[PDB]
Amino acid sequence: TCPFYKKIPGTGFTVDAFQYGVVEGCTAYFLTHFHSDHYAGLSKHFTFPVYCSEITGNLLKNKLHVQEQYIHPLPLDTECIVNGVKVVLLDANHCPGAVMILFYLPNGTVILHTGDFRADPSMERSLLADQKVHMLYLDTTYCSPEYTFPSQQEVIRFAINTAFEAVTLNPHALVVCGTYSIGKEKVFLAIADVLGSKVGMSQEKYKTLQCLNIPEINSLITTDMCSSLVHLLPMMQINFKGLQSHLKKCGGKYNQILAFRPTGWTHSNKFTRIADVIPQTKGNISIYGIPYSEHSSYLEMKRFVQWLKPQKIIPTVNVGTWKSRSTMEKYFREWKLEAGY
Ligand code: NI
Repeated sequence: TCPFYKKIPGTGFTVDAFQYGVVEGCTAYFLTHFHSDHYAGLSKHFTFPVYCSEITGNLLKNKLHVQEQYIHPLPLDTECIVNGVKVVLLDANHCPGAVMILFYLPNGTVILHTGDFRADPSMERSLLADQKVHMLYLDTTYCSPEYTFPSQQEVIRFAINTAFEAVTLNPHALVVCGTYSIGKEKVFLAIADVLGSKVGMSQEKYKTLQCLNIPEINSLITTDMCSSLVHLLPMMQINFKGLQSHLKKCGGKYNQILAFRPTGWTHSNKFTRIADVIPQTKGNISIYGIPYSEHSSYLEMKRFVQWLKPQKIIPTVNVGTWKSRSTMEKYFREWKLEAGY
């Protein structure tokens, strides 16, 4: 049964609610992004209208085989009427195709559902600037002050400089980057650009990338592993055993691996600066954990919410424990007393 924080009151709508069977009263199912916890339940047998971005609708049709007649892609930054209700899709600064959804209820209430997002000051000049929001359905993944991490730009600078130094010292080093979902494509694309290489990957991953409307993508990726010195592998294989095994397969072209695991936050964030990050090493294999986040830090979250000034907040993440819920409610009240709304 569908939880309350996935239902939009005063409408026939749900958000990211595909694993509950037929939801009673739902006339349109919205999907914020193509991450498995959110699309869980969709398949070629789904027969209700799905509303989403163009990129998400490319992934539904090619990866999950949802039939075309049930996919309703909407342009971003554009007022659209869905089953009698005005909606707008906004870029969420998450993975490719990820959106926030603004719902203009027939009674005058305005609701923002962030989906998963990385808040940014650029959102203060979107179509959100133009009107009041009553209710905020908020991605609270990192809603505690211990969650700090650098900008995406600082993290990519570290990765490019690290990779370029290693391969210029040793032209026979291979770079490997872990993946298990869409998102974080800048990590492997930026490294391959500095090295003058395409990114090599499996046919299944190439297929997924080809759905993403990334400009000039045919110039940047390939399935021919032998022609590439940046390889993508499943995240599970980014360990000493999995990397040793991969280096065997390359036929003595390479004699060293430098590997990257983009994680979210890890507790080594509470002590170490990005500049000071060091790898784990075993013989000719080195593994870097790099804190590349596609969710808001605590400070970015707090800035967005204090700017928006919602009347009510509904968290969508960390809702399963009383301790989490009480922590989050305490910070919401702090923010509201400090800013004065
Ligand atoms: Ni996500």
